[PDB]
Amino acid sequence: GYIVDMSKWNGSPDWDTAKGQLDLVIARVQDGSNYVDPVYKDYVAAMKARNIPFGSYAFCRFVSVEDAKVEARDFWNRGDKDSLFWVADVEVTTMSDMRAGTQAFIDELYRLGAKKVGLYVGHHKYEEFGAAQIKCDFTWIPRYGAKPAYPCDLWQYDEYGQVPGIGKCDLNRLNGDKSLDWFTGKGEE
Repeated sequence: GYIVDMSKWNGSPDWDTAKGQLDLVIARVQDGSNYVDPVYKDYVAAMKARNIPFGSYAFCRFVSVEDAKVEARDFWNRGDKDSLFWVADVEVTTMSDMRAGTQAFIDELYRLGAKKVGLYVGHHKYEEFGAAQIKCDFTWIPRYGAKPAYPCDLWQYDEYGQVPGIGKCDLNRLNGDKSLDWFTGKGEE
């Protein structure tokens, strides 16, 4: 199976086919407060029916600490409560003190009831945004063709993956000290 992040850019998957291909999906809820991803709810319905494990992500656009809290509350309310975890996707310097904004976003998710929150940080932004200082459950970093130079529990390694039932797809692999069971809650022995 693959660990795939998905959004409206993935169109209309053949979920019965994608089922046998998927370990875990992370689907996009929003890009900032004012763009709601229009396929998210449909994707979640399809994955629940098929018992495809999923978490949720939001692309962050916050310009201050208090604005980060609003954006996080939008993410939580628009996202499905059966999400296995919730990811802040921080790639653009939308306010100077990105560590403060990011931590406020994360903290609002926890206050709202989120149990597991992750940080996806853009390439080259790990040190810029003070990711080492962020308090959250896991980190996720892209680097194509090569292992990231920074620690991460999830590594996005290909933006041009091809997965049966989905087509062109962002592919991820575990890369840290968390197992797949840590994410899905499954267990086998």
